[PDB]
Amino acid sequence: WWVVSHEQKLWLPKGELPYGEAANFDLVGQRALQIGEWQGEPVWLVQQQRRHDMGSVRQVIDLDVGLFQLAGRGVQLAEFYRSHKYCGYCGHEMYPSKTEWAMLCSHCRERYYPQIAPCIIVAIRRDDSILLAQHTRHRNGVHTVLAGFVEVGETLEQAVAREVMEQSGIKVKNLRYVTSQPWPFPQSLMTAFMAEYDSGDIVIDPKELLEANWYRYDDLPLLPPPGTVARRLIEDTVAMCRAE
Amino acid sequence: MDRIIEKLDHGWWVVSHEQKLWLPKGELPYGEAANFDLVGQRALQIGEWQGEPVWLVQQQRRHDMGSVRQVIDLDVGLFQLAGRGVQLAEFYRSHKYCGYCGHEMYPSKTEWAMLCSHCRERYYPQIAPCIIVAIRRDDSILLAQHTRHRNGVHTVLAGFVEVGETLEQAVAREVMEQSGIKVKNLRYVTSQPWPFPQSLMTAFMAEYDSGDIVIDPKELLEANWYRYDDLPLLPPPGTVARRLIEDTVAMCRAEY
Ligand SMILES: [Zn+2]
Ligand SMILES: [Zn+2]
Repeated sequence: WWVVSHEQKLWLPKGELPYGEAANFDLVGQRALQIGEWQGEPVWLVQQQRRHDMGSVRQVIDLDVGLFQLAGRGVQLAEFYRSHKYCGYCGHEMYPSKTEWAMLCSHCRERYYPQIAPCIIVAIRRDDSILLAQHTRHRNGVHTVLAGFVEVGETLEQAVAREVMEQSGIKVKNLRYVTSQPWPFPQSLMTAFMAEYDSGDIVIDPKELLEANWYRYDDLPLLPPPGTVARRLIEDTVAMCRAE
Repeated sequence: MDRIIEKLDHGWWVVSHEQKLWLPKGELPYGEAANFDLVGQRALQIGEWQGEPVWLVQQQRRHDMGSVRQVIDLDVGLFQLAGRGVQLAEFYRSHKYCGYCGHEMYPSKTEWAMLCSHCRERYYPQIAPCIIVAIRRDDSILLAQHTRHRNGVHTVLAGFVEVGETLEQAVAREVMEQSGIKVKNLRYVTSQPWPFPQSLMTAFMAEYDSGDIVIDPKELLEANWYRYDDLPLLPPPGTVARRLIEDTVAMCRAEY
């Protein structure tokens, strides 16, 4: 597998992740780093830009989960190296380590390691209903649960409460951890919670959400596809709402 | 809040540099800026505690710069804010120049981020997810003594989460690598930001399933099962490690 990546995009001839060999992809004489293995065969990363067919990681989301994770990991690793061409501490140019995935500074002892951004996702239940919302940046017509990034100095539970307050203005109680899941393109670790309505009315921040409302277990809108963590949280919340 | 300290400013003062903070007499400064020679310095409000603002000052003092571990006896909420200041100061120092283009960066005033004057790129503080698990075998708890620090404290197992790994996978891999044990009934309990240097601890409880205790002499001196009511020296209150131990003990007390 050949993952040719640049500026958070990857080369996708015809929408396909390159597979086969370098002679047919103009990788002859270029540098490549083996980043993984899928179906018993190596997966390669090439830091090179292409005149046409460069594409985002979302386009290859329909692929095998192992292969999708590996392709996005390569994109993140190429972006990691791009993000630390210069050392943040002193400004001098850096170079990649030959022993581990990291950047070393030519001038000072400091170094960088790939960032995993911890984040939360939470389904809020109010009696017979669940809070679902559409996003302003991703106006795909799908109603889903709330999510956000964990900040320095807060717990996963504090991140949930803050993000719900910022995005919808609701106070929640009885947080319950369900599961967790690694997302490759932006590298991050999402943790899944369930929550119960405590108090407050829906006030949305338009710069994050297009709309939000309480939807009854017997009246659900367009939901995330089965197999996603968001849909699992919704299905577990709805099962409980139906049961109660 | 980002501004220069005046004459009438007061609160909690986190003066931090190179993973340390100023702890005169081992205490977290509290009071008027005039009493700490902070008037005229740049400070960032990083939170507030019981109605008083908590300020971050990026400054190295000649003396009494130590680890935030020394104020672990403060209230958890305040300790979290003290750790936030230390982590934020290290994050700002690490992003003086933009990694993508080399140009000087400036702090965002709407969020904890560094923005580039020349580029469109930005950076957010790096937080390393970690798992910590208390393993229970009937009326006993697994406690381990670290070779790296011979402090006599016995504690639970912990490790960094690897790339492309779930929290549950990390617990299974870390427990197997450290002790050679397989666990069952894994249950998440809580999380704690641990600024040593920038970890986010996720706390689990688990029960012994199978496997023999096989440890690395280079990393652990010993690992033994201790009965819930007869435990050895433990890590002090304020650590999520102690919370897992106490919650495990409480479960044993309820069942036995
Ligand atoms: Zn440097
Ligand atoms: Zn830049």
